[PDB]
Amino acid sequence: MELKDDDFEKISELGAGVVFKVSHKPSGLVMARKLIHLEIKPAIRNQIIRELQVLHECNSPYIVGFYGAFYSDGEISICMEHMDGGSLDQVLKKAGRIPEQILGKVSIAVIKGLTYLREKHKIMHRDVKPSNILVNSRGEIKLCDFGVSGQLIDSMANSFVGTRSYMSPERLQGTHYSVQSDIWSMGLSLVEMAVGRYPIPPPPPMAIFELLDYIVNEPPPKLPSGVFSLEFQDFVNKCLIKNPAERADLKQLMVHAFIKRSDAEEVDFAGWLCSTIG
Ligand SMILES: CNS(=O)(=O)Nc1nccc(Cc2c(C)c3ccc(Oc4ncccn4)cc3oc2=O)c1F
Ligand SMILES: Nc1ncnc2c1ncn2[C@@H]1O[C@H](COP(=O)(O)OP(=O)(O)NP(=O)(O)O)[C@@H](O)[C@H]1O
Ligand SMILES: [Cl-]
Ligand SMILES: [Cl-]
Ligand SMILES: [Cl-]
Ligand SMILES: [Cl-]
Ligand SMILES: [Cl-]
Ligand SMILES: [Mg+2]
Repeated sequence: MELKDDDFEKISELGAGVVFKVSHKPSGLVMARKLIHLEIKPAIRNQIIRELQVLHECNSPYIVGFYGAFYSDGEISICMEHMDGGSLDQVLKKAGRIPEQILGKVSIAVIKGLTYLREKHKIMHRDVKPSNILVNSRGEIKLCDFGVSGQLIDSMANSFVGTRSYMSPERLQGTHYSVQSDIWSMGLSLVEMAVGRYPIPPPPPMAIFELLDYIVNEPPPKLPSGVFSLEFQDFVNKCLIKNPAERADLKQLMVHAFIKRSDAEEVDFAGWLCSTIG
């Protein structure tokens, strides 16, 4: 859309991991602006930008909108649709835990967005988790921050950073990345949002490396025994099977009992959202 740092103006801050809510003055648009700082050769930087341009060709109700990416002052700027609901990670804070009928809708949203990305663009997400699922007051649930640029992925070296990991056992044992890996993350995210806390380990903090080792060695987490329907339980369990061959695939999940039910349920998500978030 041709954006430059002069066009913009900060309204507020939305969070970091940093992202501002900005006004794009020349067009009137309100956008979310992510700044990524990288100490990198100018040459690869331009390649990231070049590669982000693919986002202009994404068009799914399950995928956050993209306005453009550019470089300025040692910052990569990625400009996006502003989601006034924030991430399910933020929502999870305010709510303590998210009800399984809401998670049913989330699951459908995620499953659809993954399948759209994989089929129309042959790309995997690579980073499915509560903070990358965004919601808004129209009740929409959308995926964000997927691995669109191979250079950006390589430059960020995300596998070793942060306190939680949603990486799969195969990948941590040298397997190529595939869709089955995003399924594990979604299952892992669903359990986190259902019980109110990152499920690894089951209930001194683990640093990233003990965590990763735990993931490849210990049995997968599961939902507690009475609070949740058996259909939800089984769904999450099919997502968290350590052997990717055995783990369910998108087609299978899409016809699972839990999803067929959830798809039928009348949930007023925007309503629940706004009387949980404000
Ligand atoms: C943790 N996973 S990893 O594979 O190790 N590291 C990475 N994983 C995923 C992804 C990335 C890199 C990456 C990021 C962070 C990104 C952020 C916003 C964005 O804009 C946007 N706009 C609208 C809708 C959806 N996105 C596009 C983006 O493209 C990318 O390739 C990893 F670096
Ligand atoms: N388009 C958006 N609209 C509204 N809020 C957003 C948007 N994008 C990101 N955010 C918020 O900004 C915060 C930080 O985003 P981010 O920079 O990707 O770190 P993170 O994904 O939350 N954790 P990490 O992936 O480890 O850096 C998140 O908690 C989001 O809720
Ligand atoms: Cl760096
Ligand atoms: Cl974290
Ligand atoms: Cl695959
Ligand atoms: Cl049941
Ligand atoms: Cl709704
Ligand atoms: Mg994110």
